[PDB]
Amino acid sequence: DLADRFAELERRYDARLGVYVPATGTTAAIEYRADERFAFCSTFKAPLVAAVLHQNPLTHLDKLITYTSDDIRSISPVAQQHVQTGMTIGQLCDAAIRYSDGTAANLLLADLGGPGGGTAAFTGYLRSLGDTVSRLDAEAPELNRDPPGDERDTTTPHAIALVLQQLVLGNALPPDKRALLTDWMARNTTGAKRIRAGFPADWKVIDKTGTGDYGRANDIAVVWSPTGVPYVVAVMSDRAGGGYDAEPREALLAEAATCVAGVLA
Repeated sequence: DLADRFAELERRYDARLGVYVPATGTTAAIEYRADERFAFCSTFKAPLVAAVLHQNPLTHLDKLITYTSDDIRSISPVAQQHVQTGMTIGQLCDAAIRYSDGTAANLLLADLGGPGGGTAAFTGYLRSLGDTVSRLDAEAPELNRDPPGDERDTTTPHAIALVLQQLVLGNALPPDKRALLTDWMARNTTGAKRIRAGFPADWKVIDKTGTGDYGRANDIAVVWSPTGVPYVVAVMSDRAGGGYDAEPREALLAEAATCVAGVLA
């Protein structure tokens, strides 16, 4: 009856909702529109940081990147304050994850190198983790703005969940680089009203949000039960029926997470 409750959420919030929680040794996968495409929005920033960590030695985190005011695009709570000084790769990773900083993301994409300002290389990184579905095609902010139906800049709840599973719980990264990525997601400042809000306080939650036009609101998380049992949770939503100006509904994400927690308890 989990499906009926996710469907009732779609009607309550006038939204399309996508959910995936991978199977574990004791629980079945939870899936709802898990194979439908949704815009990444900022959720891509979490595997982006993984890609940067993966392709360089740790000493690369201290390499300083300089940029100008013309480089500052989209939401940039952090980068604007370090134009004069530049920011290291490590600081950029911190900003991209914990504050969803779009200029930081663009600079990290450029750091991956190659055509499309790093987007082809980013998609290549996802392929190395077995994700054949997702693709990133534009940088911030254009990537939040593709029309419904465009496959560009999309993933599926299923695909992004399996990526996050390998990065945080699996062996995609060595322990030291894995801990840095985990720690930035643990100290995220943007997801209090989403997956975190849907889980009781005694469950640990690390996450990365995404927000966009056409009422787009996403959150991808790893959670741990009060006795330390981990699950990966991907929730994505949009409201295409309202057109470009449709409002994202964070509450819908929090309610879907509560339905999930009830099944995981």
